[PDB]
Amino acid sequence: PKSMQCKVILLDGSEYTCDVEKRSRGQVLFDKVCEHLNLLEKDYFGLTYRDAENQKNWLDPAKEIKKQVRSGAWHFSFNVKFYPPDPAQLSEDITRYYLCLQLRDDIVSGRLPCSFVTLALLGSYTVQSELGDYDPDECGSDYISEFRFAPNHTKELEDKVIELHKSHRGMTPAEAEMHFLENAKKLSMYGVDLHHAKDSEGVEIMLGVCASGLLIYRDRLRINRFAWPKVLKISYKRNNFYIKIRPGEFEQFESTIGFKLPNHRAAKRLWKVCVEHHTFFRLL
Ligand SMILES: COCC(=O)Nc1ccccc1
Repeated sequence: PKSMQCKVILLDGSEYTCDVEKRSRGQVLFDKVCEHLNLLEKDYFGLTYRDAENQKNWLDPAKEIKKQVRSGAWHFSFNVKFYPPDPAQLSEDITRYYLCLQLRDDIVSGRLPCSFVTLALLGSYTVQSELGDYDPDECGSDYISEFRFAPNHTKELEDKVIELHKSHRGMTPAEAEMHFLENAKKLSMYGVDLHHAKDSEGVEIMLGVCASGLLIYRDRLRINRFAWPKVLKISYKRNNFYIKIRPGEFEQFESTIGFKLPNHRAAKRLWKVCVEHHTFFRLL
């Protein structure tokens, strides 16, 4: 029974290696990674792989691994797939821990924009969680943390992390992680999966896919928001992505909004993430 070596980048940046039968479905590998991580609330998470074109794709747990990675290496990342709107409602601290690690990468990467003060506050909770109570013995007037807090680090940001860290004395790791999440969850790009697209006139837009629904970022003076309930139907054909929007009360007919994606694979990928978000956040 022939087995393929899988390499998974975990949210702490370490590498997990395991083997699965070469005809294995994605769920088989995912179950192994989640067991390794002692993760029970698995529904929020998934594995990604970098495709031929080099884009992030979700590994479909229901399909053969080989029919997804195709010509590529069996290399994956472990990631948050569905960002919970209220992390306080997750049943386990370890779930909230993996969500914090994902969000720290969201922030450092610049996928999750954040004010100076929120960067310093989130950083202060990470330090409290990981080192515990503020100790002046480590932190002199020239201190720079090993922790990556932001896309661009400044001495003034390092100083503000320390100032707030001092205020958190006696906070446990679970308590600091929950405070991290109460702040992170309010950020306007929290849990927003962004896709480049063109509108029906060819104007460059971004489509964001989140728990609540669909966002169309046009010019920042107008952002169109479609709550999942207002979305009747989702579809792709060629390089196009279509959404059907319900008639307001007393209107005879749904409206159609069409978008042009870079290529057919980018259209299918947006369609599948919308279907999965719609299903997940209809049930949650
Ligand atoms: C405070 O809400 C921020 C937001 O963008 N909400 C939303 C996003 C997509 C559809 C409907 C609502």
